[PDB]
Amino acid sequence: FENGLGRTPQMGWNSWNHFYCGINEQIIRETADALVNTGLAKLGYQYVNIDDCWAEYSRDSQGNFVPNRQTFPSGIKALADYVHAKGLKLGIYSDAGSQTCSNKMPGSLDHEEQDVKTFASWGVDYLKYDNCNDAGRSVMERYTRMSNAMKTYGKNIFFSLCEWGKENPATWAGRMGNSWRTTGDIADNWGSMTSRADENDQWAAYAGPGGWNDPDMLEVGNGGMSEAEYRSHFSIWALAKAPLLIGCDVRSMSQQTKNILSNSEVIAVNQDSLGVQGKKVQSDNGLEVWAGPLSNNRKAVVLWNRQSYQATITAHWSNIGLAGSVAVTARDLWAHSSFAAQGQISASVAPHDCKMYVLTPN
Ligand SMILES: OC[C@H]1O[C@@H](O)[C@H](O)[C@@H](O)[C@H]1O
Ligand SMILES: [Pt+2]
Repeated sequence: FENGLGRTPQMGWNSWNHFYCGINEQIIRETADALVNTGLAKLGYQYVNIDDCWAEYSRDSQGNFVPNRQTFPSGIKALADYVHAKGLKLGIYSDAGSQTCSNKMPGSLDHEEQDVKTFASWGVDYLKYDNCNDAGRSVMERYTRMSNAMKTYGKNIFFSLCEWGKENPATWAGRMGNSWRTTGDIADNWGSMTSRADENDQWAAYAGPGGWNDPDMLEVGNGGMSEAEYRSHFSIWALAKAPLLIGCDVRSMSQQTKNILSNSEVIAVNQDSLGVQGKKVQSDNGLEVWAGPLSNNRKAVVLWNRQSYQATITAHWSNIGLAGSVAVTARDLWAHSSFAAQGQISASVAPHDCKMYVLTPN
């Protein structure tokens, strides 16, 4: 999508993974405060995105969305002003259908232009567009309608498509938006997170500046996985140029949660100027190696132990894009230490944990 937005994957927060339909303006305002106070905003997490359940069940007499009078009494415009004053951006959610997936508010089908104009007037900076209640109309028709409305009335609004990988969006969504969900919903558990990563991985070649594969919102900090599993989750999402939308309650994070989300070296891989999605390059009995190119001839590498026991994983130069005769300085992103390497890197990796490195050629 050539709208000057999403030149790098979007970074922010989304209310769904932790709050689901139980969201309100107080939570959004406090979340904005938290992103700033915790230092996350400075690291790049700028989008404060509201998901489902923010509007009234019905539109007003003019056919416009109405912020939920119970949970968002102050309105979206006021909320956007609040967030903007904090140096952040505000995201909203709608659906390419008659109602959102929760069936608690309207969708924008046949109201695309009016809704985008409304969002723009409110100061909305991002739109996640779901796929429920399609009224028997095609994915391409419904999304094309909103794409057109956005390109004309919402030029400064990031466009996130959410149609769960139906019809292989990686092969066409880039001409319609800035990112597209490639899979069904992620859940806060190991099986879900790993399968989302695997499914998203097959579309690596289609990702690039302006159009990203979206393996869904981060579950880091929600309690369903271990610290090791979350470290791998964050590392892989970063390497895969996935959107980095925090999904936990950033107002009450543990130090462990903050440490994972706050690793600027890992974030830098996700935000790399080359904008290439890293992918799985080695997979031997659950011991995997994921890698991809970075700017200035560098490489990003993740050793991921998907087994239940401690194991040694070895990343071979030939599999990560380097000639065997290339000496480099390896940077362990989680240990925050540098060392010399050539030919390969071997390391003992903990169960479900990982090792992440950036290789800088000598
Ligand atoms: O109802 C809200 C819920 O709807 C689903 O369709 C999306 O995939 C989720 O990410 C979330 O937005
Ligand atoms: Pt299309």
